[PDB]
Amino acid sequence: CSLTGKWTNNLGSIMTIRAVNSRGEFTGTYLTAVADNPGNITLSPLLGIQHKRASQPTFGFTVHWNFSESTTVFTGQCFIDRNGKEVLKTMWLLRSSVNDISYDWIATRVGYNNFTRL
Amino acid sequence: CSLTGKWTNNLGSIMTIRAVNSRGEFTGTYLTAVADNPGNITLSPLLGIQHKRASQPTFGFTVHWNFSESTTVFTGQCFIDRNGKEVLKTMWLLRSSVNDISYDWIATRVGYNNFTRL
Amino acid sequence: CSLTGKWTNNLGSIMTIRAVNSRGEFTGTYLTAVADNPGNITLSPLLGIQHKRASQPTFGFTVHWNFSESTTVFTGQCFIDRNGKEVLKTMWLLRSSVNDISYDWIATRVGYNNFTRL
Amino acid sequence: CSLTGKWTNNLGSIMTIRAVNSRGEFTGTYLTAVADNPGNITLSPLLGIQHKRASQPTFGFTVHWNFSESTTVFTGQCFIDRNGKEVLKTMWLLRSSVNDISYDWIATRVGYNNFTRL
Ligand SMILES: O=C(CCCC[C@@H]1SC[C@@H]2NC(=O)N[C@@H]21)Nc1ccc([N+](=O)[O-])cc1
Ligand SMILES: O=C(CCCC[C@@H]1SC[C@@H]2NC(=O)N[C@@H]21)Nc1ccc([N+](=O)[O-])cc1
Ligand SMILES: O=C(CCCC[C@@H]1SC[C@@H]2NC(=O)N[C@@H]21)Nc1ccc([N+](=O)[O-])cc1
Ligand SMILES: O=C(CCCC[C@@H]1SC[C@@H]2NC(=O)N[C@@H]21)Nc1ccc([N+](=O)[O-])cc1
Repeated sequence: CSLTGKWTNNLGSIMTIRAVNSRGEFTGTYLTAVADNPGNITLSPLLGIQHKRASQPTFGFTVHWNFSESTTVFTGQCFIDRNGKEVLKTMWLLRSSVNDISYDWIATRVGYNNFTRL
Repeated sequence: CSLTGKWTNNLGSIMTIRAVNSRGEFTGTYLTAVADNPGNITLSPLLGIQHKRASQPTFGFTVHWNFSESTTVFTGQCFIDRNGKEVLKTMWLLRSSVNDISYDWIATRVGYNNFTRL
Repeated sequence: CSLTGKWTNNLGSIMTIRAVNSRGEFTGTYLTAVADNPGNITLSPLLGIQHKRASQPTFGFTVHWNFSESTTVFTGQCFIDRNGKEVLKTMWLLRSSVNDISYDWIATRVGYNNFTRL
Repeated sequence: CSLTGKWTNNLGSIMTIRAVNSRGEFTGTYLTAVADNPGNITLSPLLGIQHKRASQPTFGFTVHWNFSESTTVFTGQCFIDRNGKEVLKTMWLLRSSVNDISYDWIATRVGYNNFTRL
């Protein structure tokens, strides 16, 4: 349950995460399989923090989409089953860019993602 | 709309964001006014990314609570009003640590926060 | 804290709730101040249930928009302050209609609303 | 994609929904497989509205838990695949009862559920 490594989710997206430092911080790269405009998809950086001591840590990360003005955050927990298989159970918020504060109500989508190791 | 500086929210929490780098990455600290167990609250680190080009950027950040096994992620947009006042409109997910995957359904809280500058 | 009566929220929307029955069921109407296409807004029906015994009951309701294929659900709690003023604190999910299951990930928005009496 | 009938979800919960009327309104009964205190689980009524014309309608419903002061709302869309199999793709908010308005921030959980016909 070090987030380091390569993962895929139920939508077919993949992400790679680099070494987790002593503070639990990590960087990585996210390839979404889906977007509002999938023709525009490019690789997008992520940055987050996990807990370090827990065997099944909670964590969060931000994805700065490099092809959109939007941002997504993911949070979840890494679980290990009887056979040692890891799953990241996550929920996310996807924030759209709107023109002014009077449109704020329409700007936040929610969903889930389950990730397993590639 | 650089997130650098000190901010307070509607619950009375305060966060301090350091320099935003050329990628839009930032670190800082978060002092929550509230918690499951407020007697345990300690200053906690945050790490996130904002968009750089946009005058009213979207952003995300993760708070690793230093007194809990939980994690929060925030995402939102920084708006500049006609008088130049900045407001962060955010939504958040708070992930609790549970014992095993059968409890995953109970583990994610959602809410909002509006921040203005200190 | 009977939801019967007229209420307004922070976005300026108004809803009117009819008699709450002995099960806590209620119907009413909802006039949203905002929409994807505000030129199309029409008064829309709502249907929900509140708890009956509690002085500060939790509740939920569904709004079937009469001008959209979307649906919103609201859930929250009615609080009575020390002066007897009632506030509904709510969160909502707004479900859009998409063409097929491959688009399901894009279809759910989240937000808040605070209501007070008219 | 009439919600009428018997359904189960990914957590093992079941629900039965009665006839949907001409306004799209329906009642039913929900048996959750999980709860904060599963020893207390009893059958709980639901009340909601679906859209009528759409082949793959959106909908919402409220579950008034009969063993808790909490309430859940579900919203989603009913999809039909090439072989005629129905799936309800839903997101939910679970509202807890808290003592006063200053605890409101902790009171709303979010998640998903996928339902198929029994
Ligand atoms: O499309 C985008 C950017 C890419 C988002 C991919 C999401 S992240 C949650 C989910 N999990 C995945 O692995 N991938 C999806 N942004 C966007 C979408 C819609 C709108 N809009 O205005 O409707 C604006 C920006
Ligand atoms: O209490 C905690 C850790 C601190 C969370 C503070 C939240 S972050 C969203 C909101 N905005 C703020 O400025 N402050 C609040 N975690 C926690 C809470 C509940 C449970 N639980 O099991 O119920 C477990 C851990
Ligand atoms: O616009 C709509 C229908 C009206 C929704 C009003 C929302 S209910 C939550 C909030 N509280 C209020 O009082 N009013 C707002 N639906 C819609 C919106 C966006 C999209 N979309 O595709 O982006 C599709 C349908
Ligand atoms: O436990 C409860 C009542 C039952 C909730 C069942 C949920 S509905 C979303 C999900 N889908 C299912 O089919 N079943 C689950 N309420 C509750 C839970 C936690 C707390 N709390 O304070 O932590 C208070 C009330």
